[PDB]
Amino acid sequence: VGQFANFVDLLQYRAKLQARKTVFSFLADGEAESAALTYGELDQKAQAIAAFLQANQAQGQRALLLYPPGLEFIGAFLGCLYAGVVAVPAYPPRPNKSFDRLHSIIQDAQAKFALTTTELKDKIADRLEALEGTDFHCLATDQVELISGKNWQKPNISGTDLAFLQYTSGSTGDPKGVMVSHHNLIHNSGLINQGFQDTEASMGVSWLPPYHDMGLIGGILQPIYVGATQILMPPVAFLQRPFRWLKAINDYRVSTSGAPNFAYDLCASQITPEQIRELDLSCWRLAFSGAEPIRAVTLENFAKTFATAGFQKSAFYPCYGMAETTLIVSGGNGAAQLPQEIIVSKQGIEANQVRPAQETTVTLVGSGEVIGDQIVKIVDPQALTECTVGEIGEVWVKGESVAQGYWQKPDLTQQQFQGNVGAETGFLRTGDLGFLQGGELYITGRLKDLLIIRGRNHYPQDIELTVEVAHPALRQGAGAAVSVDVNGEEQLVIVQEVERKYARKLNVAAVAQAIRGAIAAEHQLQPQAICFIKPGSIPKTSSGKIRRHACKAGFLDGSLAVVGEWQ
Ligand SMILES: CCCCCCCCCCCCCCCCCC(=O)OP(=O)(O)OC[C@H]1O[C@@H](n2cnc3c(N)ncnc32)[C@H](O)[C@@H]1O
Ligand SMILES: [Mg+2]
Repeated sequence: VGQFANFVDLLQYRAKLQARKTVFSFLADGEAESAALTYGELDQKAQAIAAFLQANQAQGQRALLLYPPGLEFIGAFLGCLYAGVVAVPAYPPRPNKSFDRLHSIIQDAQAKFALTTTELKDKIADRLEALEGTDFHCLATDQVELISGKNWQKPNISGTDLAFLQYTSGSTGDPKGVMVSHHNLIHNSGLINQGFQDTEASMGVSWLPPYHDMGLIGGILQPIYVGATQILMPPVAFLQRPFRWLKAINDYRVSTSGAPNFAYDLCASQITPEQIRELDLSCWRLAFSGAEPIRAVTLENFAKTFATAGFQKSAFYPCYGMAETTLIVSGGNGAAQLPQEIIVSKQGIEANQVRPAQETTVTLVGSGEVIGDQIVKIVDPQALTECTVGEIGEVWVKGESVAQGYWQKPDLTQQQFQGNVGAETGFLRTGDLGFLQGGELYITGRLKDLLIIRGRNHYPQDIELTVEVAHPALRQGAGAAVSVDVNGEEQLVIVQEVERKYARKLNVAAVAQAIRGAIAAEHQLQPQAICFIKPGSIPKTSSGKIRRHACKAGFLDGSLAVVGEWQ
């Protein structure tokens, strides 16, 4: 299997060798199975959709993929690879929402096609025509006869051929289209397997959105890469009842599942003890965490809440990666049993130094060891010189999982993908800050979001964590720490959601004072302003990631859903 150059060849081969084995089973509610596909049916479905796409002149073109989580998305995604169509997966349109985000992806990709379901086509086709013109083709793929796969013309695919555009979340700016080659997919899939060590016998469950990163390349392609079986549920199923993820792990004897850090909090907070007694997670061998800061307290609370259910803390698999690196860059615990943690000086971190306290401490979790034949260096993002050990800088990645660049963004591509340092060339600039320690990669934050106030560096996620716990009225996961210019000086500004139960009785003065005291004590900052906003109103990506630049923009233009303000 490791001699396959691309996923079309590999799926066709698994469709022959394991024709009758279920590849995906979808639980639409997160509990009851509602649909399934074998390797045989997945491949036949891909060819039928591919042939439909080729007849519709989509080969070489970009096509939006607009699907609910489910098996129609997967077929349509593999249909694009089979057909030679540059797939652009995206979150589907929702009722009552504008198509601004999707129109902007269509504009940036210069896509002439949207692949979707019959139900969605009937609701969105005429709106898409209004936005995109008669030339734009909205195609439904869920009623294609499987007989049509006989007309499929296999393209001559090489690894360097572009496979799909992976749009970034939009956390720090507008989603940029990452050009993922067929070879990026194969190479990274091998990276994921070198670290996960899954086999044909593995069993996975994933609730992650299938549209991007972990849920796509990890949740869809990796089961296929290794010949395994993957159970799938929609994200909303888990967010509404976190029990269902761990219950799925229990019922199917899942070996490999994972989620961002917040999902582990959600299980530990929302799953009752009697539910815990229903669980046997002794089979859960690899519990990966990525897409967000990995928090030591989060790991410990999960391991302690579910120890009686047989979850072992050594199952935790920290990992780091991005769209620009296809997916995984680093992972694992090395030779340690548990995720490696360091206790370092907090003020050193604010000074780009990793060292013990000589002053307060922060506990940092490693995001794993760099997998395989790739290279990671820590580079000063301004002087473009390599850091020595104990120094924090921008994480630079060189390797064959590094994507081809950004779609139709030659300037930014040259800037971010042609990283030179010392005698080195060809490095990807991740835009993440971090450092190497003990063979592991630690990530401290995003360069673009870094707060530089009063001569010191501050990580926004550290301050937001301080603001959330400062008062019961404030919603966890729904705040932003941003810096604004006050007469030529950067100053802290807080945009923070309040709980709905607290939105009618809110004491702005008292709550703001609680926030000021917590920031003063933990960070030695004084906020210029605290903006209290309605629950659900903070600008987020479709994936839920806070758009910190947009909170600052909305604070500066008065367009936030304000409920209170202190200044
Ligand atoms: C039966 C067999 C089944 C088998 C299933 C197989 C599953 C395998 C897939 C699991 C591998 C996921 C590897 C992690 C990628 C993250 C995605 C992403 O994050 O992609 P992206 O949208 O581009 O966001 C980019 C920005 O997210 C920030 N970030 C990411 N990881 C961070 C961290 N560990 N710590 C701190 N920050 C972090 C960071 O800032 C980054 O630059
Ligand atoms: Mg990014």
